[PDB]
Amino acid sequence: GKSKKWKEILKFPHISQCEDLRRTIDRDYCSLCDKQPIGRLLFRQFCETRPGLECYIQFLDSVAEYEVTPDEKLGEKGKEIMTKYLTPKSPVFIAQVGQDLVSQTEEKLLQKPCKELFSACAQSVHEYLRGEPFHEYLDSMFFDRFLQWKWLERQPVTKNTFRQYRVLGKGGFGEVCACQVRATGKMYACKRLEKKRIKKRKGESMALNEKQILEKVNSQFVVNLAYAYETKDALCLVLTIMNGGDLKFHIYNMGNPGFEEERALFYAAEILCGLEDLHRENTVYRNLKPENILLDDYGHIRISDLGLAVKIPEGDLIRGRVGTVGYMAPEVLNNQRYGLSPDYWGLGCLIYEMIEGQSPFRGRKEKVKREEVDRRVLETEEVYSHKFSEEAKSICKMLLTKDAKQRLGCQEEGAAEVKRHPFFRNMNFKRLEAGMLDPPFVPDPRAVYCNLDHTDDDFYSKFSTGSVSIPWQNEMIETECFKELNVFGPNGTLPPDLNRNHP
Ligand SMILES: Cc1[nH]c(/C=C2\C(=O)N=C3CC=C(C(=O)N[C@H](C)c4ccccc4)C=C32)c(C)c1C(=O)NC[C@@H](O)C1CCOCC1
Repeated sequence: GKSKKWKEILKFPHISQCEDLRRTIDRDYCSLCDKQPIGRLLFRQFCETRPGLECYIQFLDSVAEYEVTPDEKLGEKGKEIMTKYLTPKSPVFIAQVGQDLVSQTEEKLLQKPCKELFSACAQSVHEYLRGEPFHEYLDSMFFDRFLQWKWLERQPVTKNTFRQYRVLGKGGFGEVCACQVRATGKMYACKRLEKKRIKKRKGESMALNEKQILEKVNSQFVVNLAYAYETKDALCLVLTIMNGGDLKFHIYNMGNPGFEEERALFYAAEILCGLEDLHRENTVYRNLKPENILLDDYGHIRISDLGLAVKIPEGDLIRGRVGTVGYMAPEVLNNQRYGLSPDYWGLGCLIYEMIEGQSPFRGRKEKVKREEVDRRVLETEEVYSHKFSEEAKSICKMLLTKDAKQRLGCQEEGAAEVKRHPFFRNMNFKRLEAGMLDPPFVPDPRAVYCNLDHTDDDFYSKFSTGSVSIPWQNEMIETECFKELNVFGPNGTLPPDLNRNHP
């Protein structure tokens, strides 16, 4: 699906074009060698040349595999890492973790193993690469190549960059599309926001608020922002495409209604990880309802529709009676100053509704007024059935605690208090965050579930910021544009584009 001549659109600039990039990029090791996908790869590729550095990359890979190994096979995997990397006689031995560190970790294996047994060594290893190897990579052809990729990353994005397809739904301020990048062929989802409608309503602040929240979140379980460009007559937001339908459809149309507890467990775990990633940016979602939880092609879920989401200043609370009837926490209904607590209430609503096949305060076959629904939320205790295990009852009623001060996860411990709950006792969040747990339902690939003012000029300039860095680099990797273009000279020589001699 890559546009003919995509190798020209993504043609590397000559390294002489990136001098202004060199003198402005902050040389942070974590960002340049880990956070940014292409930087991580290029730094890993730099270590692939040195024999002394090669060993340290293989070890970190094996530690990553140890973290997600089943508990019954930790001692097995653990011993393998010792007799390969931590033995002084090995051909590929880690020398920078002092002998006074190898002898320590050799003891944790003399007892029941923990999945973080190698965290001390991995951090020691990183502190070594953080110094001499990193600064040598900065003066290497691979960091010059990184700059070339950054140069491309910053190129202007317009409509020309994309190839609009069918309308994949609509909302309250525009429609959705099936974006495709012509150069890479990766599918996306637009969120068109017609300029006429946003100016008339005076909601420019909410448009940028959403785009900036979507841009700062980098979760596997929340819709991510890849591009933000402006078209004549609209402001677009290019988001993760989700083709598996929403969770409301699967609860009520595919369901009993409702799911088996173990299946609801899986979706709850991923929704909780999404909420945790949002809360890292002290951002409250406030729109948690089954139809906003979408499924992708693999069966995993992401939180969508962040239009009612707000970034809370650390140490401050906010007001806002917003959301959907039936899914508003008590502190929200009372128009009080709250923080992240509404989201753990919503989680309770979602777990309950997934298991029971109806909302905890409104019967599926009940005809009630908005006001009676609200009274129940403030006054009535929800009742449970035999569909809920004792653990499921617990987490639900602790998340559905009316008082936001005693509500689960609303303490200073945050979402960690929720992952520790006996309801997730059989859930390994390390393996879930890594994508190694098979979803309970896989959508079929063929399935189909369904004016001239100048002050406005400044608002487009702050919004239409173009490509988002981490998603863009991931796009290049997924589509194998990186593997194909990231070619150097034969036998570790400089290719023409990285040789300052002849442009
Ligand atoms: C293709 C598709 N897109 C979407 C919507 C989204 C998606 O993917 N990612 C985001 C991110 C963020 C949002 C979001 O904020 N919306 C809010 C309310 C909004 C507010 C105001 C204006 C606009 C929107 C929505 C979406 C969905 C739910 C589906 C689906 O499941 N189709 C089933 C089946 O028909 C496909 C079709 C194609 O091929 C066969 C399988």
